[PDB]
Amino acid sequence: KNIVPHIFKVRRYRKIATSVTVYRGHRESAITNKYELPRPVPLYEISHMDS
Amino acid sequence: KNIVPHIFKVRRYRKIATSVTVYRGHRESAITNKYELPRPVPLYEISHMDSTYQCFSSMKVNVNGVENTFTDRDDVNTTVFLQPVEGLTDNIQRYFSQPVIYAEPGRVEATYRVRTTVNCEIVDMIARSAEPYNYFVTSLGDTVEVSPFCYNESSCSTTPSNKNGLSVQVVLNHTVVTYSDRGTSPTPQNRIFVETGAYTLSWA
Repeated sequence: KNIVPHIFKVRRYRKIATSVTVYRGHRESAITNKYELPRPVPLYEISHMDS
Repeated sequence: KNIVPHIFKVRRYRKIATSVTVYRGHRESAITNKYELPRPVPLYEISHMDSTYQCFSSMKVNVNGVENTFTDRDDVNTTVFLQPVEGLTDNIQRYFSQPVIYAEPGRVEATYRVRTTVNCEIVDMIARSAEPYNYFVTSLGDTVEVSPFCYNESSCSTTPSNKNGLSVQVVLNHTVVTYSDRGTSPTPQNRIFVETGAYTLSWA
């Protein structure tokens, strides 16, 4: 009874949105990073981009 | 054929910078915590800090965008006494710089406060390696893909640090203070250091 797991390839698409908020006082660095919320790719629009 | 994994000890150094911004409305609490970026140590000054083991430089000035000092208004090369703290673990005598949360004034401000602090962290841990001894892991959970045996009648390490996203440094007669809590006078032995993306590992 073979036990080698089935293997294959896959392609994944992701959408990431992020912001930067660093100007505290006069000007600061890395004061507060945004939520960096990721989102799924658009249906058939990313496919058009994939096309 | 023996299967007991090779065991040894390791010492790690880290630099952490964090800020507290809580004065929302008039005065708020825990409005927004900073990124709390952990960073490696500058080796040379760190070695001097390691040699002192009771005086590590504060006010780290370092960032990918532009090196900026983050501290409680201190200087880059001035040192503070590391605090040997207790803990519930028989594998660590943790060593702290600035072991307290940032100032957090919480005064009457429109947006928030801007108080910030850094922290030099010196830790001792235990590392386990497999039979081939080409890579190993630490008790703290951090993983590294380098051979524990290197530059000791063996290849793959030298004094100049150069590797793919990694550093390979060997120091002869380094003579680590070997006791941060109570400075000692040990032998000047060799040692090897690696600077990671966020910290620095060290072992004999």
